[PDB]
Amino acid sequence: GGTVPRLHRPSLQHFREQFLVPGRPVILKGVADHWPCMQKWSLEYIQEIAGCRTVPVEVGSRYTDEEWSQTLMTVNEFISKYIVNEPRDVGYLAQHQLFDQIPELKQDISIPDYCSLGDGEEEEITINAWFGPQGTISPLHQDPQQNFLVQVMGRKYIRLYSPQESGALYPHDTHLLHNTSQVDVENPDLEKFPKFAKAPFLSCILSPGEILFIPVKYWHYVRALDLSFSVSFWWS
Ligand SMILES: CNC(=N)NCCC[C@H](N)C(=O)O
Ligand SMILES: [Zn+2]
Repeated sequence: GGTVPRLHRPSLQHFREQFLVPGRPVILKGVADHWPCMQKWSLEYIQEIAGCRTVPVEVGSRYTDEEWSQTLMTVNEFISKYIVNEPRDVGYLAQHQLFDQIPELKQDISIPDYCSLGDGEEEEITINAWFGPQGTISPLHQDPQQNFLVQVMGRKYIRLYSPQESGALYPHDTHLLHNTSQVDVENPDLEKFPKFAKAPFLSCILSPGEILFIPVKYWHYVRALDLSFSVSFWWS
């Protein structure tokens, strides 16, 4: 398919009518460009301010893997073990409300103005950290709210598939995993998942300073291309 459209600081109104109401993904430029975190977040800064804090870490290349597990460690431990010193295994600090834990970090980001278009309240917006090495994969899944994914460090390759295309995504039947596809997007078993081939999609390479809008229930897959650090805002 095609690329996600990029737009330089679209107005509330036009963001609302063109993307939010109809549920169309878009990359917003010029918005997160000047937030303090783009200039200062780096390994040394992360260690200095968060080094000693305990954090959940996912070990294993993909969360749908049989051998995937979850563990806890300090930030310094995570960086030395899964990022810096030739990691034996894949470690991802994922989906963690790090700003709740380290409130000094929260001044480096801002809640995007477009969040105010939803009929929910500011403080109920969930802000998650996503930090890991090159090569981390988040398998094809859907979320229950709107999402603003801001890229601070590195790049990410992302594939988006519409919620209307769900039939072709072969979601798990378990209930726990109903929001996760059974397909490995980048090397799909087309003998087992033949409908996946036809399903149209959008893709992009999200880069630092860019905000991707992922509409509620829109399926998304993410693979970090470099040492990456993203911030997601879930809102309604
Ligand atoms: C949480 N595991 C993560 N590495 N995969 C990407 C995110 C999937 C998560 N289930 C979500 O709601 O976005
Ligand atoms: Zn997600």
